[PDB]
Amino acid sequence: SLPFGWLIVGVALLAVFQSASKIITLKKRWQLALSKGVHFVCNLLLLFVTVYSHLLLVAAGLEAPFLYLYALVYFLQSINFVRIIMRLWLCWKCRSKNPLLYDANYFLCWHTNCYDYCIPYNSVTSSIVITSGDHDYQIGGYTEKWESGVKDCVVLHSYFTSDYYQLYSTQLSTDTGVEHVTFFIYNKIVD
Amino acid sequence: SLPFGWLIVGVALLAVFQSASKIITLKKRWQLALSKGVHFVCNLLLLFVTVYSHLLLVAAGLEAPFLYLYALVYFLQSINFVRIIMRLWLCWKCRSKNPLLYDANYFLCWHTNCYDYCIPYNSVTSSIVITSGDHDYQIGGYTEKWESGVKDCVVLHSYFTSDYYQLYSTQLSTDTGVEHVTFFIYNKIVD
Repeated sequence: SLPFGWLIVGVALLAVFQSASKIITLKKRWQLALSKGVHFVCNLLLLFVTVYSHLLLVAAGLEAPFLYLYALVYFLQSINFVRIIMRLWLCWKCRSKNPLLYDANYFLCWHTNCYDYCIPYNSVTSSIVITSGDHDYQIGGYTEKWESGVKDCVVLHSYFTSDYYQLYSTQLSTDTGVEHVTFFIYNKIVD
Repeated sequence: SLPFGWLIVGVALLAVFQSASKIITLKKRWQLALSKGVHFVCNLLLLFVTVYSHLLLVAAGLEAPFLYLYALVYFLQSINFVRIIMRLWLCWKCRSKNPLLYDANYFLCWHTNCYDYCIPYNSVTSSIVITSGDHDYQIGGYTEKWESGVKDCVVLHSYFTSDYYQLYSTQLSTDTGVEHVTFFIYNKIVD
């Protein structure tokens, strides 16, 4: 027999973790990971509060009005698992742990001798602007620590599509008037 | 008496909505709102699957090992409600519905005669680059439809802090080599 109290404690823990995750500021990197991890744990609890509940109906024998609902839940959870697998594949592609932490649709990526820069980015654009110097590379507020120079070619990675951007112009302090800040402009390649 | 089946159906609905929300692409505006709305509904269900469960313990009389946990849940939910109120206050401040849709920490905002542009932004930076022309204004991949010119002063809004950025240089196609694309550079004001 399956006691009902396990379902109650599981849903209580799920509520705790969901509420904790919903109020975490996503500003520093360690904040990004921890919150993400919490979601992962919460996801597991969700499975619990689903699967155990389903087992309860197995004890009840009233699965007829809920078999379709539980099948839909499992299908959506499988889709989420496939999404996580795609995220890991993207991480392997760009060789960085940033795509796990951020939820951006696209990632501007480029590899160097010592480091591989990965930066979140929302949507594909004709031009991309990279800002260097406060030194660090910032795009749309997302920041990566400076370790080397930038290559002439950068790649926008997604789940399925990849785009190439080539450096066209570089703006210095004198041409812009902003001290200790340099701008790099990349344009998409059509071929 | 409170039947247990309501808790089961509530947790099933909560699982359905959580799983549906976790697999929605955040690319188009209507996708952003709907997903957000789903979360809202899911949040309500969470309260249900908490509050009803608490009431069950009221029938049980075993609130002693869970009163602190439920108090923590309610405290976190109150914090989330205050966060939603702050989001609405930010919406009223910038006069746009974008901050409801996006989860960005900061928002670049500026008002015109006919429209008030609001664009998500991750963190405060010394310089901000605005890209115009494919016409639209894009920052970090986030896009707003063109309706008028840009003002010399823009404001980065947050929950509590506001920053000012002034236009310093404007880069045209000739100076950059990128056709039909214009760049605007804004620098922070210290005073």
